[PDB]
Amino acid sequence: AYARTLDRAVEYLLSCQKDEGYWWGPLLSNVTMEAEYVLLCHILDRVDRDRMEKIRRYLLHEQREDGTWALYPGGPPDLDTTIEAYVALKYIGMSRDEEPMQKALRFIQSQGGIESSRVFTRMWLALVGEYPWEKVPMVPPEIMFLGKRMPLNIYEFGSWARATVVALSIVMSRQPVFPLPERARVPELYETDVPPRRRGAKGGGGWIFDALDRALHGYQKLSVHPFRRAAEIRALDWLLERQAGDGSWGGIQPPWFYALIALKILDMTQHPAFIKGWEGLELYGVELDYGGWMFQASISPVWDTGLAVLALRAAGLPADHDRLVKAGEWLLDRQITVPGDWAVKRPNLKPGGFAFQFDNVYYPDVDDTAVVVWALNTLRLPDERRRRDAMTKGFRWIVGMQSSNGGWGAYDVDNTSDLPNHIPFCDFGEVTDPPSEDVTAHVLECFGSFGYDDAWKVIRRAVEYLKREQKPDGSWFGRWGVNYLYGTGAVVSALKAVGIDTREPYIQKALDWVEQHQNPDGGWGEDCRSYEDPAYAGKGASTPSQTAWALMALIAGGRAESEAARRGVQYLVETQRPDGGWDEPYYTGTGFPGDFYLGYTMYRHVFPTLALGRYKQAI
Amino acid sequence: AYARTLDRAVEYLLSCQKDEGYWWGPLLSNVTMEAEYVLLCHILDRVDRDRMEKIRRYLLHEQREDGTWALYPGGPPDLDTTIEAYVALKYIGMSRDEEPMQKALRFIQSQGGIESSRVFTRMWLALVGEYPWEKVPMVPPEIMFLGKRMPLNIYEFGSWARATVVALSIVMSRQPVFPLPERARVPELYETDVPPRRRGAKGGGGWIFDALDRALHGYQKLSVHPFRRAAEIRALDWLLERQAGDGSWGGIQPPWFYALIALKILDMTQHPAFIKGWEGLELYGVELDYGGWMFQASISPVWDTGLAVLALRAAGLPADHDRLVKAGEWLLDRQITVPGDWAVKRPNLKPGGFAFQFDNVYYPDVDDTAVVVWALNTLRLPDERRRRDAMTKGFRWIVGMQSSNGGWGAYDVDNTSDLPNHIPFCDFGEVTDPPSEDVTAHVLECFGSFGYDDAWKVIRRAVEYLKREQKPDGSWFGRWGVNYLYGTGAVVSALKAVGIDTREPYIQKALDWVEQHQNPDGGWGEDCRSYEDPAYAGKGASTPSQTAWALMALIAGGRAESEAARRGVQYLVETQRPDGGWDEPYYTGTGFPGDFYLGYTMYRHVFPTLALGRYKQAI
Ligand SMILES: C=CCN(C)CCCCCCOc1ccc(C(=O)c2ccc(Br)cc2)c(F)c1
Ligand SMILES: C=CCN(C)CCCCCCOc1ccc(C(=O)c2ccc(Br)cc2)c(F)c1
Ligand SMILES: CCCCCCCCOCCOCCOCCOCCO
Ligand SMILES: CCCCCCCCOCCOCCOCCOCCO
Repeated sequence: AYARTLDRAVEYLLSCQKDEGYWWGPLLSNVTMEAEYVLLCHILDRVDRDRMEKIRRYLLHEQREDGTWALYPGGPPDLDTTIEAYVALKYIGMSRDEEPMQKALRFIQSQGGIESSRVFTRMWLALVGEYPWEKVPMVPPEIMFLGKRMPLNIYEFGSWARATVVALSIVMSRQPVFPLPERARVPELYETDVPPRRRGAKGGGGWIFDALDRALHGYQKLSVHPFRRAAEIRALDWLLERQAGDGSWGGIQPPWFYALIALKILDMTQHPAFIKGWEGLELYGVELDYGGWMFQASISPVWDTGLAVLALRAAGLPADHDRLVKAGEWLLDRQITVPGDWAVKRPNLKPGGFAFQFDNVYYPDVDDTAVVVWALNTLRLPDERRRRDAMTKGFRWIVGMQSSNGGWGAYDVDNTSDLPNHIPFCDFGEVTDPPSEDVTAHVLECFGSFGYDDAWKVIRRAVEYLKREQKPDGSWFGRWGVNYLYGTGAVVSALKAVGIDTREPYIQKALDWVEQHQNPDGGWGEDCRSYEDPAYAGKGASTPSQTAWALMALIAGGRAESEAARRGVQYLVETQRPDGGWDEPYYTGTGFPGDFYLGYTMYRHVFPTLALGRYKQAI
Repeated sequence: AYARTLDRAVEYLLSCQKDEGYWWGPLLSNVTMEAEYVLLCHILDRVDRDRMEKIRRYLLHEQREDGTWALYPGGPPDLDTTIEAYVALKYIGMSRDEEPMQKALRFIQSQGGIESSRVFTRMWLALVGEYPWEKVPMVPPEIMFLGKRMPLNIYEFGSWARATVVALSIVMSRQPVFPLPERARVPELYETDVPPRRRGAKGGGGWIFDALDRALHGYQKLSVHPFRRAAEIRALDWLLERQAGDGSWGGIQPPWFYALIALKILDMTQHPAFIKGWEGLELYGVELDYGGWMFQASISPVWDTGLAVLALRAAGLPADHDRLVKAGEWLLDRQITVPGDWAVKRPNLKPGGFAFQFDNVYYPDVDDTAVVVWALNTLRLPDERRRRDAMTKGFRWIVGMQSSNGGWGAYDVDNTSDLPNHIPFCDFGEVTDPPSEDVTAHVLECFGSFGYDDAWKVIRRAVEYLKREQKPDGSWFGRWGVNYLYGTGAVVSALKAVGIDTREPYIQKALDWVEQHQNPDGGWGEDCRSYEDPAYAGKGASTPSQTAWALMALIAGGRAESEAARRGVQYLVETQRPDGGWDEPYYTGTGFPGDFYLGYTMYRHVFPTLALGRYKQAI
């Protein structure tokens, strides 16, 4: 039955594999990457008329009928995203008259205007002179002086937040202004009567910070700020020490962009670091077939290659398949062997993790390290010395990274401080990196491959953590993937692998939940709204990936030979394309709950395969 | 008569001009650059059989009958240069047996062996494990803590010294060892009965540092060195901050190589600085036509382009010559507009100097700045705006560099501390950058063209400086060019340009000295020995450059219509090659009096033209 689905899915995946032997699907986010790029180019005085044209095509193409832009496809209009897209276009050429510019302008107005957008948006606008700097939460160079164990030192923030904060402290330190030509000034972003509805600090504002901010803004005004020259040079130095191999910082868009702005502020355009940073940008860009161009928020090669392998194996290919080997060898050269920023909490831990992207040695993550190691543990390579070797370093590093509660975070250990969540500046997404159910589940499944189990103290501490986190309805939240369908699938699949008894009550209470959310069309789906309003948990249009996820939670808990189970397999079988692929016009990836969503291009192909591979196993 | 000669020299130079519009002659030094590269490659584990071949044919081709290598051509065998070339070869393939390995080994031994070589040589050997680290002068990371105004802080050393010291402090901090395979171990460098005759610190040993070093080597042995981790990172960051545009450090070989070694030590072979630093190396290499390969100690494009222009103008071509304009435009894009290290003594000085090489913004020198500005002054470029403007910026940067005595140094102001000259480590060449007669003369000659006479207090302070420095026999020492013939030509040619009276006594006492040293063959020549033993001042085989120098001192002081004057012009007119060029198998350039000599390829072509250009003027 489904067997021709598996055969077609396989050959397809294999067609996607690059030569070097890895898979790499583009990462989808939202138009702010491109809009901010347009502005970075203006700031760095490096505008390419031809590029802008491809950009403008994309920006419009992405705009909706109502004239707004959202975070995920089919999502509510977003103010920040639309403001930034609006200014981006008006600068590229569009006149505030044109139908498209018209619609958006009226939406931005209906919302209270520029005064209702996040810090980043008002800050970007501050940079081109269309918004007062005095009204932007202040982050000072001096933060560089807080020691390792101090409230708010840069190591209390999550990896991604950290590097951005440092880059910005230099920029906010000088509060520079790169004027836009009159042609693109956007005063009209203020023309509204609607009351400005401002978003506050992610975790609630303490009148303390509010005051501290006001304090910092006045201080900024003095004629002399002692040791500030130093604070800066401490930041710049922190920056130059980490710049990734591809010229980026952390392999993510934000700190990368800010770090480049920062060197321009510091008159260092002709310094190796600035040059590598500038030209490394091109690797993240993507030429869209319909004429546009988009910039990736980050890149997922290692991650794609990792899942790719596991799916093709669970799906059937021999552990020594000449094509799967190209991948194994490739993954081995990827392992990171030097102290990262994680070393600050675990100095006697031996380097051995992996990154999400190509070259990013200072920021390996537990999620990637686990999937890559586990994946290797399923292949038979030529240099069995290295495979054995690599797997252990990664493994010992994963265990070394386990946080206090028994679960794993993404980049750091016990990055659970609650302090950063209240600063005025922090009003967008997560800012700390605490342990999550999904990353933890992926670790356990990994250990479980090697056979470790409920008997080992490390694994019990974890399962205790998962048991305590389980939601009332027996579902598990999905931190890096949308959402409860993602998390529950991950946990139940893991708990099954670490020997736990699939019959337990809390486990059953979970599968019931999964069978209970199947759409009429057989498959499962969960809309990104499930982070905002609970009435959406497990509800949403069916997707090949989210179906595949619910399928694993069932196949894992024994219910493989079920109705909902066989009904779901039908969905994947029916909806597959003639080439073996799958379509998925929705986002199933999560950047930050409620604020940033991602589209993982390979999920639609890999997971359906991995689920079908495991179904063909239960038989 | 001479006109056909000049006419040909002019067209020859014009044929050497690269496309972009600049001239660039290879810089010749000695085989240590290549021998050290071979070792750098071993250390960094990046050996290319094919290069080692070219490097071997080259080292061999440079060895002499007696089986030794010298600093300059026709110079006395050099122990350091030979030891290093010996080890280089033995590593590439040569067996201690073969004729070359034999003759050199004998020389080496007859000198006391490895124990008689400079610090660098014993240090390089220490790095591959053929010499104890404990016996090498120690320079610690901690030197990084001495403040701006403290005995021995890194800013008391000259630009070139400084960067090397920083790079090394990190290396000496770890005292790493990269073992050579048994095949190349060189124990035989110790097998000698001759008493090891060690060279001491440049200015002299103080029993203090002699103690303090033992001090350090002792502290080096402890189990704990507080704040050293941070002393190191200071040196690391210091380096990351100043890395040149081409990935080098200071555009010179020493700090560049040591900085790379230092990064490797710190597992930073995955970092942007090191990558760019490593691939930058190819630009300095040179493919030799006989199948050899040599690495330049530094590169002189700006410098060549500068004189090139001045010679072609003094010779005749229109100040608006479409060919010189390509050069003018090029030189304008070269001007450095950011605070260098010189800013540490002159914070309110506006950047406007130029560098010796292509991209080296942190280290512009007065010599280049002066020649480039002046040469531009003799042109008419299509952008009288930028031309007028740069000259002014550079002018001021020159003016603001004028040291305490009125005379300029190369890279820094009053870099006259006498302290560094006594450290055990400093036993090779200069280590500070005090003002010299030649740089000062080139500055004066620059102002001169604008129209600035002896009225201006600026000028006078300088001329006072020169007058006081003049040697007993009316000659002027040559710091960056060999030697008294160089200096004296520079001075007298300058004093003439700043309005001074060519008839004065001290001036005449100079020209007489010129006339008095003319070699019978009509020209002038000065051997590099004139730095070691006074007998050679103004003595040595006649060269096209040195002749042209003595010719300017004469044309300047009125004696253009003289015997020695027309006799010298005869020499150039004749010795000139059929293509228009000139040959010059000797070095006329000075790296460090007595220790490091350079061969400026373009000197043989540019100066004879410039001297003939000025003779065709006095008529
Ligand atoms: C799925 C499994 C693999 N997993 C371990 C890696 C995937 C997560 C990393 C990719 C996301 O990268 C980011 C991250 C953030 C941002 C911010 O906007 C941000 C927001 C706030 C701040 Br403060 C700074 C930047 C961004 F733009 C991109
Ligand atoms: C005439 C034109 C203008 N003039 C100012 C520029 C020409 C001089 C710069 C070119 C030479 O550069 C150097 C310099 C040094 C060294 C050292 O060996 C050295 C030895 C000891 C130490 Br401690 C450090 C480096 C070197 F190898 C090369
Ligand atoms: C430079 C001192 C050598 C000691 C290195 C151990 C550093 C441990 O890492 C601490 C955490 O900071 C993250 C470092 O990654 C940055 C690279 O810095 C370069 C060499 O340390
Ligand atoms: C990085 C803080 C910005 C203040 C720097 C201006 C300091 C003036 O220079 C002092 C002398 O140090 C030499 C600097 O050249 C090195 C580059 O460092 C990067 C930016 O200054």
